[PDB]
Amino acid sequence: MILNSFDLQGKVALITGCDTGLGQGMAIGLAQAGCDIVGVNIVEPKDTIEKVTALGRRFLSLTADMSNVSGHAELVEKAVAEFGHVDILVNNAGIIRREDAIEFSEKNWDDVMNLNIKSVFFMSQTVARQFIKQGKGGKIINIASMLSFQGGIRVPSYTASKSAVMGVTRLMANEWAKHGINVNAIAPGYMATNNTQQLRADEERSKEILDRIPAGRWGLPQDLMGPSVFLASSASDYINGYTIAVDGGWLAR
Amino acid sequence: MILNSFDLQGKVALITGCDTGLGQGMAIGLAQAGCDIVGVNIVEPKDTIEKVTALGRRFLSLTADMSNVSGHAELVEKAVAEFGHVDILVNNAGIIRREDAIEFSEKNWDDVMNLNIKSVFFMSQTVARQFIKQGKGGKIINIASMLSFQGGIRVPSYTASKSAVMGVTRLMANEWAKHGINVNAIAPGYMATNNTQQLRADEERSKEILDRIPAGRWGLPQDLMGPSVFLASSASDYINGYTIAVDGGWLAR
Amino acid sequence: MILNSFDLQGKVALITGCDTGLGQGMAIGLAQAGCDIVGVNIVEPKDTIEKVTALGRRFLSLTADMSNVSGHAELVEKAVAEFGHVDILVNNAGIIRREDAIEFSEKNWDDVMNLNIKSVFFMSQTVARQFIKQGKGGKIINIASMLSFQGGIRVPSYTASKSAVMGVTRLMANEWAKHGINVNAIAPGYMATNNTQQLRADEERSKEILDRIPAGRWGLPQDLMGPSVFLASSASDYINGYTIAVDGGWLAR
Amino acid sequence: MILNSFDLQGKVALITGCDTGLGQGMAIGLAQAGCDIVGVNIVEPKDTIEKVTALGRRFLSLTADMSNVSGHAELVEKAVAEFGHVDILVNNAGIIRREDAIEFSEKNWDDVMNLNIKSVFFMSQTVARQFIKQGKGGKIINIASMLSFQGGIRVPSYTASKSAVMGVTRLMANEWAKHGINVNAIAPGYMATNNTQQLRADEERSKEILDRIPAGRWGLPQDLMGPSVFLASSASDYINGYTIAVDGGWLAR
Repeated sequence: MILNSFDLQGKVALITGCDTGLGQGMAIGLAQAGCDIVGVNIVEPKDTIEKVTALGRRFLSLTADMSNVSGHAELVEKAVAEFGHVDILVNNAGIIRREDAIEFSEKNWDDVMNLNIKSVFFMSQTVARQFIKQGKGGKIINIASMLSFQGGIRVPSYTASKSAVMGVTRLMANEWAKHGINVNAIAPGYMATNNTQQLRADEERSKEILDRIPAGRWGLPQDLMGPSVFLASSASDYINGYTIAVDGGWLAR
Repeated sequence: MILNSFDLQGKVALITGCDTGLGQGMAIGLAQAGCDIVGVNIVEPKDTIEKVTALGRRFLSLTADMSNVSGHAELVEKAVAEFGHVDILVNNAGIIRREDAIEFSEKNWDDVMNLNIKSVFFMSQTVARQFIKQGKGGKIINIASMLSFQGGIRVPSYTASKSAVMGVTRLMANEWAKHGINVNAIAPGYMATNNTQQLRADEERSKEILDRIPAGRWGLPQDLMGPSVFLASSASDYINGYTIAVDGGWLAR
Repeated sequence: MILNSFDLQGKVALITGCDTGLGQGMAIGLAQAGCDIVGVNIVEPKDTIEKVTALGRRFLSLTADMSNVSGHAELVEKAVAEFGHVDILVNNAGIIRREDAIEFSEKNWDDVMNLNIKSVFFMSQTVARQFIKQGKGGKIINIASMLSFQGGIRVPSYTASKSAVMGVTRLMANEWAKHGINVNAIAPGYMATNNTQQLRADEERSKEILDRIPAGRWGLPQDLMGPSVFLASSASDYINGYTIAVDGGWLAR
Repeated sequence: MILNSFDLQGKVALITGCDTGLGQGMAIGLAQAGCDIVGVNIVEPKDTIEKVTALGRRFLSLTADMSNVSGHAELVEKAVAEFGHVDILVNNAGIIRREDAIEFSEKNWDDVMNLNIKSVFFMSQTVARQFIKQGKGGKIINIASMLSFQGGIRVPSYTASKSAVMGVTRLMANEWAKHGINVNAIAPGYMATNNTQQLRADEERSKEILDRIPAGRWGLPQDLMGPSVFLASSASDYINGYTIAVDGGWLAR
């Protein structure tokens, strides 16, 4: 019965960057679907912990800098120690730096690439090793962007990193699908989170964007709950290496 | 609670081409999720009806040639009369004609285009009118192909029609998303149905294709149940105009 | 010496719809590169004839409705009787019909599809047969659109046809590369022609679109001269089945 | 007269990595079209220098590690001193590291990303600054890959970097089009160079890839001469932010 395929009871999901915004939404969604949650954040995600534990699920809160690739194994080991296994990885921890491309600093390049693509590859590798050890497959959900498809402006390292995310998602699937590992990505559209706060404070810019969203509204963290559960579940077993836009029709227009 | 967002109880899904293979799978999946089913087929979908009614769901079987666009309004009227509303359309009715491109007949062009793209647009229009009347949104799921992305050989009208499907899915979303109508597409990979019967019976070709599917297996009708329920449900509300490959990694490789 | 590769001395190019706008530009550019031209038009291309003749090149002006696929063989026969051979085809003849998708008529569907995709496939076939008879390969250049990539609004049959063009270009290359035939496409951006007459008049819409073209200007027929000569020449021999956007950065933004 | 638009007489082109294979091919093609050449290489490009000077063009041979981004400014300063201006940049310097994704080392990540994407961005930035100082626009040609579109296997940092190249090409076009700068990319297919030596030695794998190239042949450095001249010339002025596959139909199949 197909509805059972979406049920994540007994599963363990590790989500990086789930104190706020989109990551918090995905953590709560996965928990509502039955997952126990391992968070990796720079600060204790108090609100997310409250919401997850209110569902009767467990939350293991790890505090770490995801850009430090030497630390990833330890994060996964803690998760495996508590729950016995890790089944789902959501590589949501990311940053953005805005600066004219002609002036763009090496720091704004390195900081963004280090987190948005390098740490994503290496955390995926770390968790995939654990999936292979367990022998029961696994799910990796990367977070792409509209700037995986379009160039944008003033964010060269962001566009580079997010375009790279879409590419490496393909390669990871190619190599690991044979182990029952599904590596896919979600490309959120224009979502009303802290990352579009400047844009939305400008009435004229805000309307310019909104009028180009067919759905006629901004995305919210809630909009990623269903897509993330879907991609984390057996309901999407023959989807692999693919980026799904959750954009209210942005790319369609 | 997100699992409720996948639940299609109380919904009515109209699926064209559901006597066999992929269409049969999607109809059964939708029924398993709670949908009553309206079928449109050239012949009685006897097995599909048995399976749907075994779930305790209703099945209205309409017999018609989907290529006859003047007949669509009546099909939808009959669906609406029987159930009170139609909530989901799956445009699966399709054919393929194989012939060297240099020799390709006008018949093998027209027959494929009339069904695979023309009737898809006009049936979508017909149902969209009903969605707008009802005022509770709606879902359209078109069926794309790997040949929406790649050219293939000996099937010009199929490649044309399925590439067109991907495009027109975008435009339908652009115009109708404001009414809470989601128009998306599923692009199946190489699936174990009658359409690949000759390919799968040739062990050389078969192995050559399988070796380029990361999943290392053919797709099955059951692999479309989850994705179709997802795209027919509230769990995908902010996905619009988009084509999701269900291909075992084919496009990623 | 690489500049010799762009030289089309002694070539014969058949361009459909070259009385004005983009088709006129491409015909003139092909003529400047050394081509004699065969035009196929609904109205006599008087201006194009003058400009091609002024270069010292020959222009055979054929008059026909390109949607009539039964007439294609004759058109190529006429070209071969006059010039002895055909080396290059540009499938530029096309139309657009604007009407709300929910209201879209069968007429506005059929008229656009018959010309923009059906006649393109069948003319390509007809010329390909001639290329094969001659035994020295050939070039086909189809005309895609930004609406091969994006959905747009109020033009379902145009989006369908132009998306189909991009796809069928791939299949033609796959099947006919073995006959030494290159089949590629040009996707013009927003070009200043009769098509964008409404848009460019509307001052508010015009500014809104121009501000989203990185080049900051509308495209011109002149902008397709270089690209069409490139794709018609030996300088692009290892490009096949591919669509090249000539769009001032539209898709990049 | 359109053939004059391909002529690069009086132009200066800086090509990184042009001692062998594809980079050599593009340097020679640009020189054949009229360009004086500035090379940046690890080793002295003896054969390339001989071939460029034999055409009667100048070759300034600079020796540097392109990954050292602090060194870029001086490289461009020397080019500007020696020729008075730089008009064209080809970012060809790159590497590849093959290792199973599950074992992939940090070194094999960093070395590839540092050269293939980081240095490409910063060298582009460095030259763009000079294009702006000069006030006469400029051309940048980046080198993408089939692995900008597909995932491949055992080369996660290569796929990441080349996917990033395709993305950042879009952003560079968006931001720098206002300075009269075109930024585009060439995606070579499977080319017979050092980089495909092993593949082409193994006759089983060699044939099966060859069978999936519609052209029926490996690409060669000479295949990039025409497309690079085209993208370096006024003939491609309304092309910006776009990637052109030179792949014998690989992506089409």
